[PDB]
Amino acid sequence: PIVQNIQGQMVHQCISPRTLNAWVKVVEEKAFSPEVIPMFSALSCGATPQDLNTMLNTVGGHQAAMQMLKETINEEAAEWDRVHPVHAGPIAPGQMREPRGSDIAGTTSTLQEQIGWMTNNPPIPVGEIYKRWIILGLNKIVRMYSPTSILDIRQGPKEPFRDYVDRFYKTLRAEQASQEVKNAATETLLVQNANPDCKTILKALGPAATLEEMMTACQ
Amino acid sequence: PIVQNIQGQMVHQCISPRTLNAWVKVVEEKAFSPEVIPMFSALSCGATPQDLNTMLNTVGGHQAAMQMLKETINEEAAEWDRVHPVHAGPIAPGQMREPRGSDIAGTTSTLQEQIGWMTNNPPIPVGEIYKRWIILGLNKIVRMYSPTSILDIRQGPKEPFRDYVDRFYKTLRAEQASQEVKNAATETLLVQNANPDCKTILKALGPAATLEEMMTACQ
Amino acid sequence: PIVQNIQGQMVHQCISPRTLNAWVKVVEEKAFSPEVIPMFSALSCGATPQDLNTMLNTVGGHQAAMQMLKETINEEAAEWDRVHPVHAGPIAPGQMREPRGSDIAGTTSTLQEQIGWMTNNPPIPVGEIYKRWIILGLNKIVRMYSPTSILDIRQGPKEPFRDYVDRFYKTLRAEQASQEVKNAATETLLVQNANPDCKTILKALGPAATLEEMMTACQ
Amino acid sequence: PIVQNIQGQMVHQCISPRTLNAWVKVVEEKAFSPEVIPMFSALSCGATPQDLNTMLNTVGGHQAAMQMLKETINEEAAEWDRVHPVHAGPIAPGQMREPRGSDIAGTTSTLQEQIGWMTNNPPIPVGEIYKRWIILGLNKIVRMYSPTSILDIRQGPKEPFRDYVDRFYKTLRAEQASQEVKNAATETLLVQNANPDCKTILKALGPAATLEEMMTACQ
Amino acid sequence: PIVQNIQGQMVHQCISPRTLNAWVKVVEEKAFSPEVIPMFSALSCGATPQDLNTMLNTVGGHQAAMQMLKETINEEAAEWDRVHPVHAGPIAPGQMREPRGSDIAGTTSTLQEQIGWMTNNPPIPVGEIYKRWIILGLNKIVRMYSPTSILDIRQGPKEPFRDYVDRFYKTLRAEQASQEVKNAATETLLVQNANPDCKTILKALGPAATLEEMMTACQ
Amino acid sequence: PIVQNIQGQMVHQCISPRTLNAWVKVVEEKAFSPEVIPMFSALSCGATPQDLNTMLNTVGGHQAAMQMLKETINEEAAEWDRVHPVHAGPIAPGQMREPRGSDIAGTTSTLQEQIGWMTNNPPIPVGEIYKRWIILGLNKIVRMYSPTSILDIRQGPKEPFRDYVDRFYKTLRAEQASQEVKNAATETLLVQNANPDCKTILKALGPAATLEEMMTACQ
Amino acid sequence: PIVQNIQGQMVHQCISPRTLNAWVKVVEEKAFSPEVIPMFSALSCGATPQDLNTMLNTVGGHQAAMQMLKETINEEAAEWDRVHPVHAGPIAPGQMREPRGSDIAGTTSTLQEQIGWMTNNPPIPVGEIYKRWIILGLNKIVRMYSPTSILDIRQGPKEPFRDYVDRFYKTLRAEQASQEVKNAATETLLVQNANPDCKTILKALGPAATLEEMMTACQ
Amino acid sequence: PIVQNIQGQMVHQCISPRTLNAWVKVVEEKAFSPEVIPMFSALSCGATPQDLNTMLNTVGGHQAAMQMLKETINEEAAEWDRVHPVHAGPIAPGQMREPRGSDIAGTTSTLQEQIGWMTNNPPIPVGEIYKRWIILGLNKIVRMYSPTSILDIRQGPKEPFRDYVDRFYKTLRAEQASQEVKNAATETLLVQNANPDCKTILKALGPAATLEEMMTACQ
Amino acid sequence: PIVQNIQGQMVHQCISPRTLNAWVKVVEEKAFSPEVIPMFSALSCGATPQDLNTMLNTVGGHQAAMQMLKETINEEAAEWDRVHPVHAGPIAPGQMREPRGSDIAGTTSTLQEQIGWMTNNPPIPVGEIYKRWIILGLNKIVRMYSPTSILDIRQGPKEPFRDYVDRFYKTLRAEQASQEVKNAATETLLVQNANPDCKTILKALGPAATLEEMMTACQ
Repeated sequence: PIVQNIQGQMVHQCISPRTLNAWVKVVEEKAFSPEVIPMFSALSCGATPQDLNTMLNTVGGHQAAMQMLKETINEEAAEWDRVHPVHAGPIAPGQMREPRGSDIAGTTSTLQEQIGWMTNNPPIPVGEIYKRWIILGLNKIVRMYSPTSILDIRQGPKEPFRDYVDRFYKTLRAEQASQEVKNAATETLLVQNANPDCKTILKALGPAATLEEMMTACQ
Repeated sequence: PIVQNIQGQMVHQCISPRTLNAWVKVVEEKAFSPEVIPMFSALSCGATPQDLNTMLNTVGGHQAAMQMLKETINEEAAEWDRVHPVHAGPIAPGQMREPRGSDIAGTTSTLQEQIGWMTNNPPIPVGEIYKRWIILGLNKIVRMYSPTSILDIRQGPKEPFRDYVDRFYKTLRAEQASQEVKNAATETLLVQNANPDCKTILKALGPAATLEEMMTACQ
Repeated sequence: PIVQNIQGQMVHQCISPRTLNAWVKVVEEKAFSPEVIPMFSALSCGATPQDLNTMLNTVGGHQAAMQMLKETINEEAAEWDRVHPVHAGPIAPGQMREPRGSDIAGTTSTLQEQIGWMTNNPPIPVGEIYKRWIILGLNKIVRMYSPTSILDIRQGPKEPFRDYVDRFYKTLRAEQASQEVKNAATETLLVQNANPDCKTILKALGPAATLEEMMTACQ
Repeated sequence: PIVQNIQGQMVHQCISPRTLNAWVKVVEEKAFSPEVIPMFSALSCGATPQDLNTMLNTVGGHQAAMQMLKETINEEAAEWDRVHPVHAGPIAPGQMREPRGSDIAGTTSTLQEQIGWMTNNPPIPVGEIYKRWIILGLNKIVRMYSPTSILDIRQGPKEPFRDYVDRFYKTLRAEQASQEVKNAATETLLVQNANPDCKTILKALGPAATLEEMMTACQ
Repeated sequence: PIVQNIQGQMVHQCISPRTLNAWVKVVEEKAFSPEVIPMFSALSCGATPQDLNTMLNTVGGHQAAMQMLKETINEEAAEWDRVHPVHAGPIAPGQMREPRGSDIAGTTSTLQEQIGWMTNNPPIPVGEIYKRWIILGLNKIVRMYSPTSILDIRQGPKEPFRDYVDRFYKTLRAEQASQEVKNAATETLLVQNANPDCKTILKALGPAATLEEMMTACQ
Repeated sequence: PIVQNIQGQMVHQCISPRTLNAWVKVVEEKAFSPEVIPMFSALSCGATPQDLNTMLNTVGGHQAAMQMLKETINEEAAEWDRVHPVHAGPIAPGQMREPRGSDIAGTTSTLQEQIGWMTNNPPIPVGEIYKRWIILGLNKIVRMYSPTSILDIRQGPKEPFRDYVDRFYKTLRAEQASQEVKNAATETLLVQNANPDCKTILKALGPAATLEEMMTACQ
Repeated sequence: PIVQNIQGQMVHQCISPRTLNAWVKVVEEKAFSPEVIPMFSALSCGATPQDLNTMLNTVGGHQAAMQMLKETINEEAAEWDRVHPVHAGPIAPGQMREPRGSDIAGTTSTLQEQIGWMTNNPPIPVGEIYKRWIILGLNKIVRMYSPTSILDIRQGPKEPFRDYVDRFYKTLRAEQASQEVKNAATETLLVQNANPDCKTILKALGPAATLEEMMTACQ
Repeated sequence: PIVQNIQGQMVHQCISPRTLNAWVKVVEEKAFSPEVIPMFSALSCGATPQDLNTMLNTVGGHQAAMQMLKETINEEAAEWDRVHPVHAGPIAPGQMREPRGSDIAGTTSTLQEQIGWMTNNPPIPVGEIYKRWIILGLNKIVRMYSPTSILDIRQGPKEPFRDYVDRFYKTLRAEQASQEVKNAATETLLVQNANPDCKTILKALGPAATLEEMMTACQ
Repeated sequence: PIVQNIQGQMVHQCISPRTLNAWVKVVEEKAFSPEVIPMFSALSCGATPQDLNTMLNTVGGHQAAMQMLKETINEEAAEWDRVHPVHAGPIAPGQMREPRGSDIAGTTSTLQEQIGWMTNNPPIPVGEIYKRWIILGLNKIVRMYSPTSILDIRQGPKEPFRDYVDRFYKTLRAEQASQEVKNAATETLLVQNANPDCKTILKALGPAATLEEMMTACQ
């Protein structure tokens, strides 16, 4: 990845064995839990598309999942070649060149072109545009690894209310719902899917109470 | 490997014990899975041919595999001595010298010659030419470690469709097929080798559907 | 070991606890496998003879093996005192001094003399001359730890041909044969010591075929 | 310990948690094997007497052994106060002061005095004088942890000759004999304490043969 | 001007008062002698077009000469806008922009654009393209300040031959003739325009003799 | 002035005695010639308004001229307080503050505020806004020091044409006319104010000829 | 010229106005005295051939002398193209190229080629080879500026002997005689060309006395 | 000269035009006054023998004086070849070499050898040994430029006593007498060569009074 | 002098030609005016005693004055050898040594000892102790160069009162009186030695008025 030294010149360093071993052991332990994506965004900090393709290629299993990631990048590369068309023929374009969809993806671009693109006065964040293509592709992977939906999450009879909300928001995080979708679930679905006793306890609280004073009610 | 310091002078550092222990423990755990090559390309970042020969020589087992790697490099060294012939006798060639096939391979070249070759204004990437000789040799190693072919990958009766595509593209990655070869398999071989029920479900989708909306069909 | 900083001045650093723990744990796991030597040459990168003697002295077991290493260095130190004789009496030799066989070995030389010898404009690689004395001594150690010779390596009846070549070149690497010795074994000993069936399959290939197309024949 | 930076100014760094954990785990695994001393000399590289006293004080067990180390340092501190007497009264000695036996040992000296003493143009190696007091004290510790003497090391009837020389020089290293003492043992004690068969094989070799051609004789 | 620091980053420094006072005092002493141009090329080393326009604007007199320099730059700026046309409309050209003829001349370009243009991986030498426009304009200025032509340079009767060749090549340097034009003058015009006596002395030398053995002839 | 170091941090240096002596000796030699302004813009490169007020205050004579410069800055400071009004009361504005007209002029601002204003991520060029106030004030000073107008510049009878164009554009530079004003003078006033003989020579050239081929005509 | 920074990287700096003004004012004061060459060798320290050609081109007068310098360089450039012939056609010579006689002279070589040539591991001192061509050419210039020969240097009747030896060795330095030529003059020409009185005083000293005890004799 | 940078590595810089112009203008103003030597020792601070020979070669006049300096160095070079003889033949002396008398003098040594000699751990101060040869040679030059001896320095009748002691010690400094020689002159020659009146005033002071209370006596 | 670099290590630089030429030209213009001492203290900032002796030795004239400076230093060196006696014999004093009176004066101390003495943790300011010996010696020199005493300073009849106080305090500064001595002169000698008219004007002011309201009274 590109790093900032003491001076501020964006020099290029190679990916460490610590970062390589960290990303591989996340996927081996947890397959495609929703917290893997937050981890990916942190291990690949300022990474070149050569370094971003290295982290995807070192994953051993989940080859059905990595084909969805490969088809999503090919959809975004074709979208980038449509929204950003070529101006004219490169008769006098210099050594630099406007990146296509296959140059941001690291397929038709060398390492020296990717280091230059990110260091331009007006930096072309090809390491950041390609990261949003993987993350949008990783959100589709973790959506099919969700074992259940939010409509099937109901509280057990001997299950405490802290374990039910733990299962409720773990399923809601797996379906990758938005803030507006999650706001409707915490006011119209969390109370109604509880046990009858706790549910009543929660209908007496009022129309909308925060979860800090809710869970304590059913302690 | 050569590293870039704060100034930008390509100084030479030695290979760390972290990088030495990382490459050895990859080969011990997974023998010659196709993800070992992506790992190799990452641990040997800007490595001199002395450092590239060190990583090949620290592998304990798989001496049948390392002899294929040794014969592939000797084929590429003889090819480099044919496509890049000697101009004339080195009467006044200076301290520098045009590298042969045995100097890129690190056999007849010292460490001081390899550091110089890579630091020349027009750098002679002898650490990168030799890396493509190992990677081309490593692709032949992982092709013979594939336990089965793509024609023998069929879906089981109780096997879910996510596990069948996991086995299908793990075998396809082991045979190291190209993008054109893999494009024919995902449109004429993935559907036809499934279970009858799922296969029908997939023939009703149309001529060519993406895998994101395919696997979900047979959920 | 001497390291190169950002400026290029060969400053002296101490051996890290990572490098100390790496070299000790190699010898504990594998005793004197032929890949230990390649590892030694990598952990002791630019090491002073004080640092090279530290790595030999931290090995707990194999005291029969370390006495062979001690007698080999004493043979090379006496050889260095014969091929490099003293010119005259050091009446005005300055603070520097031409190293003897016992100064390269780190016995009669201080640390400040060894740092100076390696930093001279014409560097006296006393850390590299002494490393070739250990490596020549380590090759004699791993030759007596070979459990069998190459004439006793024969293919089993149910043994696959990939496992036979794995055992053949592991024994050949343990005896430390040269390239000319190994070239005669791969054309006159590898085929003849196989199983009858495979051997025939290999006599029909021709006089000399490469191992990439050979092993596949007996797949 | 004092380290050398890029410029060459001997700045003071603190002992790392890696170096602290390395020295403690050596003593926990192997109690006082003779290879612990070589390890100590490597982990405490350029260490101040504050840092040298820290490594001795973090050892949990072997309090009988650490009292021998404490009494040996007190013997060397009293010896240093005799061989290096005070010149006169320090009426105008400046901020610096000639170190006593209790200032090299780190008992009556602060950290700022020990950093100064080592950085003087004529450096007073108080971190190196105190290290020879511990190492001389550690040699007395490992001499009493030797389980047997060299006169009780005899070859077993079914014991191979490689295992007998392994036991012979491990006991000889535990008694910390000199080179002249070890030269008499390898010519008058190694052969005579072997099995009768091997011993004869070794008397036919001649008066004095090297161990490389000896052990092979009794292979 | 842009300068190279210790690291190699092309930082921008301001023009020194030493460089400002040097260029002004050249023009005050010698008006437009042909050696002023060589001086200009040396004082403006790596100068931005803001810094190149500063050196032209600090010249007090010779406003007839500076209008020829202004009209020559306007001719080269219109030529640059013809040989380097605009590719298309700058809908998505980024912060950078292809320089026109009025941006290299420093008229329609800010200082931050000129520093960027010269620091691009493929540097656009706008400080060097504009310098060739001034130097081509300065050659037209010094051609009209020549007080005489080469056909009017004849040797005086009491004038020594060293002073005649001094006047001959000072006039030839003022007319800014090429190497092919000067080669015809030194073989067909230098001898024939001398005094009769010296001329004869030079016709006896042969067809073409070098000036080192010629001037000595007429000493 | 603020300077850029090797790292790129805009540190503050003091004005050198070389720069102080350079600016004073320009005004002493030439009073308010139009080339003084170009010099001022070069000596005050990246200067703080404290440093810009220092250069104006070290001028000994021309106190009638410096009062015009003081009244012009007070006009621009009142204009800046009108075009850039205060948003609201600074209840929570932090340590930084939006500069008024008297803070850019260096009257009500300290040195620490001016260094901060220029170093902000979005730098407030208070050293550059104040420089345009002096330069606009200096253009009014040099307009009243012009000894004659352009209508009184006529060619003398024995005056050569190179000296007439020297006097014509020195007067035109003193009146500070624009490019459109100077374009009308070089096509309708330069020819008509010459000597009759030269004028005719110039009417035969055509409607509009460049000065390079014009002055030569009247050589 | 190339300078060595703190790190040791041979960065390129421009020639200072101090060095430009120093070399010009030497030639203006003393025309071609023999001490100008020693000065030239000192002002042009590590100078590129672009910088060496700049110092020759800023000399105003002595155009007869600068044509001898131009013809001497053309003789050495043709000699360099004969003693260093081209090996073969540059089909694959890289970005670097073996310098011809016109590339060392700075005629057909750019600045970027000259900086590279001097920075090569085996540096091609093109700034030092070209300096010996100027210095050999400058020795021919100062030989023709000698006003008299050594045979015409005789002591005057009222001239003291210190002034005669001052005139004797100033003429001998102007003719650029070698050490063997000057050794014959100080033993067979210095005594015989003196005044009769002093000469006798010097014949009584003996065959060969040093000048320290000679001049004192004739005090 | 060799300079010490921020790190402490003795890099080589070239002699500045300021130092070159300073040493030349000392000799032009004052010919060989005794204060020129102190100046020389200060301008040539850490100078290489190439740089020391440059300062001697840029002196225009005094060629009788520079021949005494040349003969003194040749006497010291022959003395150095006698007191420091060659040990043996340089069969294996490395790149470094023990300097002769002609290598310290800068005649048979290159610049790269002189930089190395001074940077050796045990630095061979060839720039300091050669400086003592010039200074010993410069003391012989200034001894013959003394216009009078100390026996001819007598006080005039109207001359004040401050001007007589000014002339007395200027002549004593020109003859380069030692401290023991000058101690005898200030007690037996200063008083006796004064005017009768002052002399008496000084005989009444006593046997030996300091000059601070002496000159005041004759105020 | 010792300078502080960016890091803070007190490296040793040589005295510049600017500092050498500054100190010499002060003494040539003004002989021993009282402002020369303040200048000396500023040019010799952190100077070693080698550098302090260089500045005293480059003074051409005033050899009567420099002998007073030499005798004052010899008085202070003998005083330093009495107030700071030797403790005992230097049997084990190390490389460092307590400085005597002749080592601070730079007579019996090398440059390497003086750099060390000033860099000690407890720095021995030998460059500052020796500076107070010169300054105490320079105060005795400027006391004898005073042309008149304070009792002979009387106001002339047509002399204005500003010129009388200018002459009064220039003589008082030449006699180097203390603050208590100068306080008695400004209250009992300044008024009484004026002209009668002004004196009366000053007796009407009162007992003691400041000089700001005094000189104005006699305007």
